[PDB]
Amino acid sequence: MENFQKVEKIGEGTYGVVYKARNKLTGEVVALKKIRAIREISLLKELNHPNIVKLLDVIHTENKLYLVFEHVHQDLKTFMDASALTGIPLPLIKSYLFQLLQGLAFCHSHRVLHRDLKPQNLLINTEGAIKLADFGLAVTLWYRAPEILLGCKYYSTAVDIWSLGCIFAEMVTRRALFPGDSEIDQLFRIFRTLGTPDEVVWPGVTSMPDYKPSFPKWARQDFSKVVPPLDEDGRSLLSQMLHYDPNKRISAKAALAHPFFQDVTKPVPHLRL
Ligand SMILES: O=C(Nc1cc([C@@H]2CCCN2)[nH]n1)Nc1cccc2c1[C@@H]1CCCN1C2=O
Repeated sequence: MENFQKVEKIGEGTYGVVYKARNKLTGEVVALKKIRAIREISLLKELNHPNIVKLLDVIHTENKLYLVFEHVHQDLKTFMDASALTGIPLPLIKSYLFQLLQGLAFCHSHRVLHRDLKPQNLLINTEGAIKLADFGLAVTLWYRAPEILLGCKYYSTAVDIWSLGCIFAEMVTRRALFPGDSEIDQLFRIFRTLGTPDEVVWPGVTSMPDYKPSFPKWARQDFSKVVPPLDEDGRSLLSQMLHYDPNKRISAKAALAHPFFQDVTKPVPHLRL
């Protein structure tokens, strides 16, 4: 719209492109997302929390839709790329995970799923906060829960916990946990690490629409091999976020009281700009 001046492309989102823009009327720098609903989006406008990027305005004009969000200094993927030589320090990984769980517990209690969590849409500021973006709107497959890969259409909030498990693991080891390049390769990288699932660990799995009896049968690896050198409290919380069965996967509210968070603090990151 004519009230905005775009400075540059910030990035592509699930349902559209995002630009950094300045709003002439306010002089504020903003993140402007041009889409490709009205009601489902206006609801999101009222979803405010410290760990959720704020939806400022919705502009439905000339049969077009633009969502105006607060602009956040940097994204987590850029931050992880910049720290891959020394790795993000643990006190910071723990702070970020804890704040992420708070925003997810808040969205989840309002029945709002994220569905596409990834480092690119996790936003961090100079003060140590982190925020969920590209939310409640509803291609990298790396953070996709197995139930989506197996063609389940009525998935739950547990899909977000799984994606968050994957990110947590990546922040610790500085390597993507399951970097698949197609849906079947994605499923197989998961099975190769966590074991091919069966009716014992995941009741109803052989009944998923895309489940095939011909899937190879792989043994599960130990998590101590998967996430060195995460401590035992961290590994145990992680194994609970990565349970195959969505009904057994830990919820965000429950994970907030896990012993891994006993010593959380909110350190300030060292970020370049
Ligand atoms: O506020 C920001 N800040 C930034 C900054 C950056 C960049 C990307 C390269 C360097 N840092 N991405 N996002 N981003 C932002 C704000 C509101 C909504 C969204 C986003 C991101 C961009 C990708 C999809 N996202 C959204 O749906």
